Amino acid sequence: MRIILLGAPGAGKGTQAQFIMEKYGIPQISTGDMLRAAVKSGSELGKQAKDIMDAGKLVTDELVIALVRERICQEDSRNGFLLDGFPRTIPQADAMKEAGINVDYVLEFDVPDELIVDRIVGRRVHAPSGRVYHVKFNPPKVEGKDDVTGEELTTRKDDQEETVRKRLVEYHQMTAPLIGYYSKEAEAGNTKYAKVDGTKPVCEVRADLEKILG
Ligand SMILES: Nc1ncnc2c1ncn2[C@@H]1O[C@H](COP(=O)(O)OP(=O)(O)OP(=O)(O)OP(=O)(O)OP(=O)(O)OC[C@H]2O[C@@H](n3cnc4c(N)ncnc43)[C@H](O)[C@@H]2O)[C@@H](O)[C@H]1O
Repeated sequence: MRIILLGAPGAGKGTQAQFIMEKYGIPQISTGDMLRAAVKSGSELGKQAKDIMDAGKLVTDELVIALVRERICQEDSRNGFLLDGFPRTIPQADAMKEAGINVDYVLEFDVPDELIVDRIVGRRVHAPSGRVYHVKFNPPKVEGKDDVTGEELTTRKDDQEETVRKRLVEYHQMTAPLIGYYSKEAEAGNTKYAKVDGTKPVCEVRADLEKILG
């Protein structure tokens, strides 16, 4: 019902987020989507993240805490949710604690650092639809084209390999301690942890998730 997806950038969280959404009918709350949408439409609550997402840095904890707080207040609460990209720092995890939001599962998408850069530099997306591709690991039917609309695919500005390394460094510094954060909470019986082998093909990763959830 209420689960958190953890993992290094490019571990595959967003890909498996689409599957968990359809299989179990819980909404996907992705801070990356909401910010990129707020920037695209110039929405006051998020448009400020433009220059710093393109730089590969993290958004101020307060700005995403409020956007998540506003997004969770929209949905019907027992529909559940599927957090993808949040929490990303210890203060963001403490915000959910203070706000009385307990989770049922934490799913860790473990992937070696040696795959991270290649997964992200090879990523292409269809921005209007959110569809995600990889040149090698999950390619479109036609090169550079979107499978549904035929429009020329795009590469996100922060998917430049240099910005990726800035992101991978910042992930190890600010976001990786959430693995020990929520593993301690699982050991306290406040949630249920689960590590997932993110190196498998997407077919098997989606199978491993099915066995963990239901
Ligand atoms: N909470 C927050 N607090 C502060 N700032 C925030 C924030 N949230 C967002 N931001 C801001 O904006 C940016 C972060 O961007 P964000 O939108 O949060 O991350 P992505 O950029 O969405 O990165 P994940 O880190 O989400 O990658 P992914 O795990 O979803 O895997 P994916 O399926 O795409 O896969 C990677 C590529 O994977 C390929 N692939 C997928 N699965 C496999 C597989 N199984 N085998 C081989 N290749 C695979 C995928 O198809 C694709 O090609 C933040 O860094 C900051 O700038």
